Amino acid sequence: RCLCIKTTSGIHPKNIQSLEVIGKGTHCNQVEVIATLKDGRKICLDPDAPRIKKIVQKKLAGD
Amino acid sequence: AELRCLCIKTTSGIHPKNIQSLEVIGKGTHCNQVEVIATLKDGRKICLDPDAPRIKKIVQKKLAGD
Amino acid sequence: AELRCLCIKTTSGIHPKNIQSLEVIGKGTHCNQVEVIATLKDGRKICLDPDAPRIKKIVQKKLAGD
Amino acid sequence: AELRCLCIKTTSGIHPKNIQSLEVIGKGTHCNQVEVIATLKDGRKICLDPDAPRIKKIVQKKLAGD
Repeated sequence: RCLCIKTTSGIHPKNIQSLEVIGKGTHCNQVEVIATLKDGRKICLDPDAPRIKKIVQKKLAGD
Repeated sequence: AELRCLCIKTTSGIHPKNIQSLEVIGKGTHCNQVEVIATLKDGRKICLDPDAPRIKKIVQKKLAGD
Repeated sequence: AELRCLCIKTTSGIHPKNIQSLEVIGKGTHCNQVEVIATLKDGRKICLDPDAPRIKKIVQKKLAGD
Repeated sequence: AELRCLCIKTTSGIHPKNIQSLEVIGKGTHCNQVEVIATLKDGRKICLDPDAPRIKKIVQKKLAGD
């Protein structure tokens, strides 16, 4: 079932090395967004937060 | 840095329904470009063009579970 | 927070066949424990117990391509 | 463009203290070999040799978090 127990939306570009977007499925009704930080740690981001939607579009532009 | 950039060749032609997960690697020092790797339903992995409008579209839709 | 592990809950029972890849993240300033995140063939992710002999044996069989 | 095996080249010599994480990718659709990628504390990625005893050993110590 869902990996992501808690989801943050208060983070800025810089610490994020990569992001992984997992689509909803029979074992999780929510989309999961896992960010890999420069330090190797992982955090779950809220996929609906407009802030987080912005962060993705930027990483995607190389900005 | 033995493993550098994974996607020198990309694609814009992917059917969103074949996509299971997406990984967006940001510009790093080791790979000075953004790489986007889609894992397909059958396990295959393909490099996507981060700049193609369509790909930007598909990412935003996946994110919204649209 | 200071302690921000991702793996709150851990399992020891998964059958090797369902595992695609595994990531082992060492102890850090922000996480007092070793985290093992398994990526299943369906794209689902689950935290494994690094201390469980069942788990150590799975890692070894994966490595051996066994 | 399709992504198969990431590791053209491998090494059996890394010092454990430079390793921040390890990813073990089992044999799959598009890569009929096991691949081990270490992410160093400086973010570089190195392909490790999964058959080399020294590597098999590093993985188990990283698991035990020793």
